[PDB]
Amino acid sequence: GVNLPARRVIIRTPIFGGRPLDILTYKQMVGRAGRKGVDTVGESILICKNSEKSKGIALLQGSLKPVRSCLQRREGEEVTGSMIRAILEIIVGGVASTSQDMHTYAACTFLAASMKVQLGAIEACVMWLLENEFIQSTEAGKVYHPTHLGSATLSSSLSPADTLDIFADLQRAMKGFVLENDLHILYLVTPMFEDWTTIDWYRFFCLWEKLPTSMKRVAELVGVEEGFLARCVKGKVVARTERQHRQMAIHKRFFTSLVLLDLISEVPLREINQKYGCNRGQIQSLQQSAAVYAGMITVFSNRLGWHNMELLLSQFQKRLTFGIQRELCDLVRVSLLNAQRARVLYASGFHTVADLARANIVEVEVILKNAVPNMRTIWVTGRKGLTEREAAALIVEEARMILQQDLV
Amino acid sequence: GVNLPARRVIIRTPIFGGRPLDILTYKQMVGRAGRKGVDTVGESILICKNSEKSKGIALLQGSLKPVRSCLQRREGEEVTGSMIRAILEIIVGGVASTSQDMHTYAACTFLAASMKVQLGAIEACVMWLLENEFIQSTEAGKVYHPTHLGSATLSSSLSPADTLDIFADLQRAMKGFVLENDLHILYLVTPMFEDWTTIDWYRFFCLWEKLPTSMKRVAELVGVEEGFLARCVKGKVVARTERQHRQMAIHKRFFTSLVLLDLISEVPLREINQKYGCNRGQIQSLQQSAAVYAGMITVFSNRLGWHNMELLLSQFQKRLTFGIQRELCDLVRVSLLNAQRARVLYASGFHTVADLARANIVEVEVILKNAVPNMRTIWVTGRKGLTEREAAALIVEEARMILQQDLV
Repeated sequence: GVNLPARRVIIRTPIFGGRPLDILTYKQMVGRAGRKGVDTVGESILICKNSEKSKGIALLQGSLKPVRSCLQRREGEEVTGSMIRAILEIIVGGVASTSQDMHTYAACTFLAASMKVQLGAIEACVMWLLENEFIQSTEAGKVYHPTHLGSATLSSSLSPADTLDIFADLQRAMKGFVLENDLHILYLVTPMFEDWTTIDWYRFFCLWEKLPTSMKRVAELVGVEEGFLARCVKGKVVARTERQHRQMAIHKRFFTSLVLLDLISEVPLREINQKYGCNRGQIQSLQQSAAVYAGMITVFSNRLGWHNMELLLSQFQKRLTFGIQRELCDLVRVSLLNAQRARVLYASGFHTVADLARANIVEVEVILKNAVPNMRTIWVTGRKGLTEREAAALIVEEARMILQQDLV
Repeated sequence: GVNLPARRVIIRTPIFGGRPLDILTYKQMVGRAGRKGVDTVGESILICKNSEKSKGIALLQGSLKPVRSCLQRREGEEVTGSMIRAILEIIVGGVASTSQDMHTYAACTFLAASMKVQLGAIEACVMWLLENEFIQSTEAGKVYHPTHLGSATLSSSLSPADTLDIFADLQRAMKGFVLENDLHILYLVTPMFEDWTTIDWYRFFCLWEKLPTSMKRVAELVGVEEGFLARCVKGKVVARTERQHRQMAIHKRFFTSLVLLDLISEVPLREINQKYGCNRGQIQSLQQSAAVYAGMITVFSNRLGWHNMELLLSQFQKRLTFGIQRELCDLVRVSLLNAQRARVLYASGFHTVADLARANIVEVEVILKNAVPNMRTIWVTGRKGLTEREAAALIVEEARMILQQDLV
């Protein structure tokens, strides 16, 4: 993640996560030994048990694997999502219009450069995009053009195998959308689960009893079922079939949307932790991936022309990223303001960036000095810590500059 | 309406609409005789049959009735909508806090000045509000405060008696809103019928067959009934009871929303006339009253805090006023552009007002000169007719001024 120099790098065991340590990770770990321009030498100690020792020596003497890219379809695969995405991007973008061009493109891949089957993989990917009509075939050979369902995947950056599920889910929402709360909007922008946390199903079912009626109404629409939650409480649930994989994913996705609903209502991370069991960094790493996904789904609906969906969803990318009520969404345009600092300026009465740009800097200082509880009390992710006087002056001047940029 | 002077005002019959002419109307008619500074005398001829001569004399010699206002509750009335609004509008505004103030306010009323029963009429209106939680009561006498439902009825200028149906309809929509098209929104912003036209029920039922499935899914939600339309086709239908009055109103309101949906999608008035039977001026007078009502429902939902409703509804006031697609809503900010002129500039490629301010005036001239089909070809409601060269120059300079005003 970050370059930190250290003199002594200790690795407590050659085994990580129940696996032997990856040589790439080990060389990244050990490569941080030695404080540049301060140490005479760097030191690393792999602490190793007598039973581990053969693995430990393998880490010291081993060297990185050659690169081999995902465009190789494995045994029993006729297509790969990276290749499908590749063929989509060139057809829908229009830079490869014909099968003669698609072979000419594929010869530029690192797969071709590594081989220097692929001519079959191209055709199999074309066939998948065609049968679902991400692309359409016209007679010249064949000339392939996108549909609206194709062009939307390229603009959204959504994976097209997921796009069939996203597309049908959004249509089924529009057939009957619960505007009564933001939970139905949230559910559609929740990511696929990807094990962002270990769900405590006995907590989740005991929340489901308390869950507001207008949120259980969403749950029945999206497909949650309280008998299956009780079956998760009763014991281990396993999915053998793609039907069962989809059935289970809905409940994990709904639990995620409840965490986000607390997150976009400024519920403190300590209270979310106590209520759902999540760690702070799990909630924040969920928050980033949901905010990214909320962007994709907006552009996807806009390209299709679901104008009433893009109105609702567009607010949520910013609103998820900071995790704020609807009113703070203006203030946060000042990058010095997080949800905490925006709420204290909003609480005082600086409801909008234009009013904040008018503000007397001494008043912003006194608001921050009082509301937050020298010594660089405030942290700004692009800076070292700031004093109240310095942060307030930079806030006002940044708000004015935003007006200057917005008017220009 | 607009003052037109004429030398002879001829009135073809003393009977209008099957009724004797109103003396206020007759004196408004005859008062237009005589072209100021041109005629020596004005003339009016009431043409009258031998059977009507007694009515003719009654109009000719009659004089206007004394004015008498609606705050007099009739026999069998506990309260009047005007008095309920009056008593609300002072309580929710805080200008009359207690019953001592409400009797003091009533003494300022033209009702009191005309009488110079009402002290009971105030209490009956207070009681109707209180029981519905438009307002709430506290121990001092009593001190009355508005609820959110009362403050919404004030701010939106809606009537209090209709608000209970608007409120419960909007709630029932939010329990399950069809975003699949703009019709479910249009059903909520369309006014009550008020005899804006006479429905051709055999025509309407033949449309109800063709009606798109996503527009019949709305219809089942709002409460339209395929059997009741057939019952209107079968023969005359009447309502003896309020439960029957609203049942008929739902179908009249749905028919109105279909006319608006065609208008909202720029279907020409001649094609709407052929399709629905409306006159041009019936659509345009519906259009203006639907654009007023769309504003009220936005403010009502905003005050209650139905933020997801106010997002959807707010666009429709401008769309209804002009009868435009979503993309023209920016261009239309130029008051010289109607839906027709906005469509020809949007077709040429001036999608947004900033590009219209950049446009070369000679290019806008050539676009108007070509796209519309000297002699003041173009009509501007605030002006006499304009030449292509003059209208185009005024459009570009108005677009620039709109930027100057928006930046300032």
